[PDB]
Amino acid sequence: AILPDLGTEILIPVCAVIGIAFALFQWLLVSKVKLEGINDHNVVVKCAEIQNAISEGATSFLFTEYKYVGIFMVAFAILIFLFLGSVEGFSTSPQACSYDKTKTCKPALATAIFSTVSFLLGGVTSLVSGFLGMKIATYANARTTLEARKGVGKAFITAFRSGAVMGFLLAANGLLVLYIAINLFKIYYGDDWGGLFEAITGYGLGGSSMALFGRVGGGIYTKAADVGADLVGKDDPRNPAVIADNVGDNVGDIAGMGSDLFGSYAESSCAALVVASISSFGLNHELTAMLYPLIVSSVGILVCLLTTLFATDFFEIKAVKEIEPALKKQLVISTVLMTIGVAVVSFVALPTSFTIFNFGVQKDVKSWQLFLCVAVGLWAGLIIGFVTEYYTSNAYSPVQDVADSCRTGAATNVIFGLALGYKSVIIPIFAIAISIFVSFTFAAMYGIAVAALGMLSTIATGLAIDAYGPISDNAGGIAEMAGMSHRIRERTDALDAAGNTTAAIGKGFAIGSAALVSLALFGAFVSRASITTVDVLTPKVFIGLIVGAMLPYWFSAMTMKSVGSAALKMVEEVRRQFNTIPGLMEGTAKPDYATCVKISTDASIKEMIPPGALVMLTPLVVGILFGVETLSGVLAGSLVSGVQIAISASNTGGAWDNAKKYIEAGASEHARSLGPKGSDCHKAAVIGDTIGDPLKDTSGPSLNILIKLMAVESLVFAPFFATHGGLLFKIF
Amino acid sequence: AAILPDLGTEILIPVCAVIGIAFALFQWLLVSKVKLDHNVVVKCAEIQNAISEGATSFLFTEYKYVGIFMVAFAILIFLFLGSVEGFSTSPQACSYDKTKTCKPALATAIFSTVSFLLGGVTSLVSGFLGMKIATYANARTTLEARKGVGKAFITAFRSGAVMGFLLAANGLLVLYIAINLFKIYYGDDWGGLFEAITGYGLGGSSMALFGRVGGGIYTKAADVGADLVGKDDPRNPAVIADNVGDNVGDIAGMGSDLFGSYAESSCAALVVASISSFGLNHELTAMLYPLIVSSVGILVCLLTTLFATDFFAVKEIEPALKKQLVISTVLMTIGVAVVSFVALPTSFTIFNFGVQKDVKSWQLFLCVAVGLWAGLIIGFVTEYYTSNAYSPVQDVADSCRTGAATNVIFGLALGYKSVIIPIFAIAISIFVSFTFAAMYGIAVAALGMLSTIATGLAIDAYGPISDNAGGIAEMAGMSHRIRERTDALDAAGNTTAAIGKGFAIGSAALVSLALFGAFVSRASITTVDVLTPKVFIGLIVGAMLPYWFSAMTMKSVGSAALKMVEEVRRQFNTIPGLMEGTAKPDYATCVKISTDASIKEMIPPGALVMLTPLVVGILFGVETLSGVLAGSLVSGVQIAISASNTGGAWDNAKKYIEAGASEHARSLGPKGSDCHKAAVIGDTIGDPLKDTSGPSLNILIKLMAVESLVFAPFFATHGGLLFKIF
Ligand SMILES: [Mg+2]
Ligand SMILES: [Mg+2]
Ligand SMILES: [Mg+2]
Ligand SMILES: [Mg+2]
Repeated sequence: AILPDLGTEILIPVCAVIGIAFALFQWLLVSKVKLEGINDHNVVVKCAEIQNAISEGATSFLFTEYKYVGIFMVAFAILIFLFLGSVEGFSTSPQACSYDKTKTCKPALATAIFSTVSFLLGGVTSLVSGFLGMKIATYANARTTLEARKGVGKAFITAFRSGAVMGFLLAANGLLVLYIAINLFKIYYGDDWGGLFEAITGYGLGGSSMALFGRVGGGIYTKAADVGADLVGKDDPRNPAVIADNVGDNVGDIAGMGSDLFGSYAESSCAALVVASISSFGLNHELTAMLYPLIVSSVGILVCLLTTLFATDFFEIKAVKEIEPALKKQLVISTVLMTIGVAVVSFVALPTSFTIFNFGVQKDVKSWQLFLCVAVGLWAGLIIGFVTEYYTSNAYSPVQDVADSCRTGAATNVIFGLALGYKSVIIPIFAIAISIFVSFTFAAMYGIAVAALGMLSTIATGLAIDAYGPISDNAGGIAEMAGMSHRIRERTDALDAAGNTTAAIGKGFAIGSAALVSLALFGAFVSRASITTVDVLTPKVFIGLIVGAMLPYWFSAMTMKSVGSAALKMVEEVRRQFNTIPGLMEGTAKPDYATCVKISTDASIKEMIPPGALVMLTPLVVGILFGVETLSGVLAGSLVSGVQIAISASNTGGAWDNAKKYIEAGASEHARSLGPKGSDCHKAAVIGDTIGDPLKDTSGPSLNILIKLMAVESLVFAPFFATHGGLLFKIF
Repeated sequence: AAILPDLGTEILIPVCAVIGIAFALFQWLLVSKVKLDHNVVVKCAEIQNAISEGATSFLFTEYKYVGIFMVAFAILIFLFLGSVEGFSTSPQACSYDKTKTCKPALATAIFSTVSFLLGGVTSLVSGFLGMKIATYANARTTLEARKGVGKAFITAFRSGAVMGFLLAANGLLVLYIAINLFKIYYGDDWGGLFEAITGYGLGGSSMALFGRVGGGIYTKAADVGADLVGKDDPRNPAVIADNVGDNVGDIAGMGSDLFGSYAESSCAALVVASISSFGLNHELTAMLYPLIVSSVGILVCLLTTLFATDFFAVKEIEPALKKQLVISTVLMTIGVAVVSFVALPTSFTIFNFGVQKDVKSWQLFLCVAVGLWAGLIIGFVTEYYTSNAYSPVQDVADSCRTGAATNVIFGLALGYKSVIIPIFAIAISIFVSFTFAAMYGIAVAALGMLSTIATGLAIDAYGPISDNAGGIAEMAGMSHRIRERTDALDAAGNTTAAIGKGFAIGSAALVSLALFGAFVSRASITTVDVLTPKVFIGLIVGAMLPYWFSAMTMKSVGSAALKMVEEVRRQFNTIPGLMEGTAKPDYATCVKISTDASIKEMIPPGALVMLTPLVVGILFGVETLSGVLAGSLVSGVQIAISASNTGGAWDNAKKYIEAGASEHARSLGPKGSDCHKAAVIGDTIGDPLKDTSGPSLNILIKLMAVESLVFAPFFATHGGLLFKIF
């Protein structure tokens, strides 16, 4: 191809620098809004004091998280090393390659180390970019609320700039760190590109492993705090739970999504390299083709930068009616730009033809067909988000049909909205099915991997809009609580409901991008374990498959009780707060926020530990006791039945949110029809909302790690399961 | 070569069937000796008359469609199985043995159709007669509460045992009769004999699509027609229309479903074994081993039934039902040991995907046994998760002291965790079955679960009767002593019929798979690769179908309950005398509008189940349909268990508070408390999941297979019409 081995390695890390640079420019412009148009004073001081308490509890949350993360990340690094060393008997003797039997590779010990290096790198990059994101989110929240004094547009812009910092840091870092890791490892591995990219494969697992904390644990917290909206018998800052939630608004949708998307990005990029490593590109050693996934991802930053400027600088917002589109336009602009962008990348850095591995054979693949495989992914993303919009927006028919149920009952609001989520799934599945059936065809599993990266090429703006959402729930709450001009409070609540419609898409975007990555890994694991058939007939698989299909249902049952309990742990903790501290319950003194967070945040991560086991140990148990053939069936069942629950769950929970937020909004005859702000309908809608609060933000999103992480886990430990397979079959 | 000879089998079978029949007649007869101060006895009669006007309005408004469909689909089955051989009359070499000659393929097509019609006609009959004992014996329970608990409960449980035996014998007898009228043609073509007999299974499962989806939507469209504005009061026609509903759903629906589950597992045994030792050689009493296992079931359950009629407080009642189960499980292990001894050779071969595989008859006996003891374990694992008695429902009651949001969250939690142990129970059954026999094992082990279907159905059919007994008391304004007696049965009925809901879904996954394997055995596929996208897109979209099919049964029953509140305004506002006091509401009409509404709401989910084989099987291959049939199984079984158990809890949590019979139940439980209101918002969310969206779900799994088994030659012959074009 046209772009040379230099060209890739001088391009990649420019575009990641440009990314990080962009981000720090945007941060600098949000710093320009110091905490003339001040009107009046003392509400500014009141904002400040709420914004502080946000960080008190935010920076609390993180340190209580890390208290387990270091413990976990070492414990596992050991564990990953032992299990990867033991295939070779920790031999220092160069093994003949597990692909081209003839030529000689490095020892699977020296990958046991190099896997355990990248595992730290990844788990640190997920960590850091989420820290930086938590840090900007807590910065911008009041500096938006404030800029709402000046007007809707001027606020939005200095809120979506903030959200952009998160996307571009997260994406750029994940690209940069990976890019470095490849070049530092390529030093030791030399020409053994197969062996090299089996060790990069840990980076995928590292970010995903972390994602388990950020999205399952932090999820269990965020909605513990939200569902910690409990009397008998006192929404005031004087309730620390209230401000524990506004912290959560940031956690479950910045760290939460960010970790999952970083996960979904990284572990897709590894499954794309491990097929191409044992394909044409990696066999011949054609850097700018191995690293095509990165060339794709690196243009993606460049593209998304440009498309971000349409909503930041060229066009600018006037009316609130224009706001929810401006977000959605971004999505189309990028999708559209990226198709042109990745049309060039395909042209300029792939050879016209090559072979792509699958199950022994080298498949022939013309390089336009790889363009179709990212494109199909690119555009299924755009589709699957919009199908979602429809099912989870008060704009469209079906959310309003739910709102009309809460007239008749609270039992009806919930019934109609269970049914809504259930019916949501159809288009996202068929959409996936098509993106598979295109992709499996053109390239093989490398196509499916490419296609998952396809969904995630746009991942800066994709994140930015997801990141914009919780900034505006804080901006909202910082106005409510600081008690501001009803003019301002309307301008925030505008950004709020727009972000609400937007962050349902966000969950959608992810639950498909998962299934695509959790499939990419799955076959890239089969391609490690050297399986070539998986008979649903042969009972070794089927029993594993039916049990695999059950695991999300079980896993869910944990994440459900987890949040339900820990919210009751929050209630008991506020009861304490009032009944120990003096001047709260009176009103002289405030509560201790930091402690509300900590005491609740542990009780979450504790509650996370069993779900986390079921994710992490299912492969180790199944893979040891029964073969890789049986773990194969498990990983398939977890996939098929799991993605269903994930969609239906977080769509029902978005639907009910916006049904309640619709009644509240009163922006139609019908909304007003149901919607006195505390009406009989509003009760049955808001009963519905809190049931959704978990489904939306804890149970459904957690699900897309159970699929993802089980796969990278197995991919990594495929050697170990191959070398010590059915121990329960060895004895019998 | 089998001890009990081919005469001895054929003479034994329909004795048992008729012996069950004769026991059911005897049991209906004894429930007639209960003849129906004053003005309360006529109150009860006034209700019992009105129950029958509603139920018999429903059934007749359903059969408006059942005939219309059965004939239309009969057209369709013949035309499709015909076109396989070009509607040819000239006999064709046997697919099971290339040497010998089989009958012409439209001989199967005609004969499939005959058996399809029989099976529908038996499902229809067994449900019709089942109603006509529930409707009859509901008040005769309430009245007999005037003679205590154990004298009411007996004359209730009998009424359900009648239907359980009537159903059991009828299905066995009609299959048996069909086999001999069919052998009459096929002769030595035992493969092509039992190829037609499987229509019976498709017949029985289609009438479950009417019974427990249409009748499903109705049963809990009425129950959730419990709605203000404005106002148990019989001047509201929905109040009674539900007492018909409590009957229809768990009599006609559980009848039809477990008749279906039975038929299609027995058919799936027959097909497999027709191309194995037994049916290659032509050894009847070894082929018909399924039917011998069944027929002893009747006899074992007849004995056990008498433990809860002749041979033995309100605290005593729930055990009465849980013994009825354990008894006939312990009996039937001996019962089937006998059947396996006296009707099986030392050793044999079973067809799995080409190879005639070594199987020794004791290994076959372990297959019914491992199936038998799954079906015992699985429903006890239910009980634990759906009973006010045990811990996890008592947790859900403590939820409603906090939120009504919390009641539902911790219920959605409940059912989700519910699944784990039943899934291992089903999986452990699978691994042991496939080992010992192969596909025959699974199919036998599914019959192992349904070997106790006589008494199994009795406890499922006692349930709703004793809801009507609790409500016939309430509406007839009876003695408070009497109300605390009938409502005692009601509550143990709520436990028991929740167990039977897990029993059925247990059975289902097993039989769905017995069929799946048999569909692969007919289609001649040696593999089903999860790698090949032909199957993967199948598999993922199979997992999607139940979520779709739920969304429909859900919003069906949702708006259908709101159509029932619409119709109750019309009766109050058009009839002279109602709203005042003069004239009671027309019950026949309040069922009519609601029933059509339900069966019209049914028709699109009833379509999703029915076309999907056809569209997949035609457009794409039997490869793809193999994919789709494995996804819908593994996924839909989870959603099936999650629903009915999530619902079964919230009901029993409400019914715990209402009961108030322990200090903790008093703790939450003023009979309209802050808690009780949250607990009941639970129940009315659980009503569709209880008796509509979860129990229909198992017919999506079941019927998609039998339909696919029957049309598998047509799908091979004119298969991937899209793969073929490119
Ligand atoms: Mg909020
Ligand atoms: Mg909320
Ligand atoms: Mg009732
Ligand atoms: Mg009910």
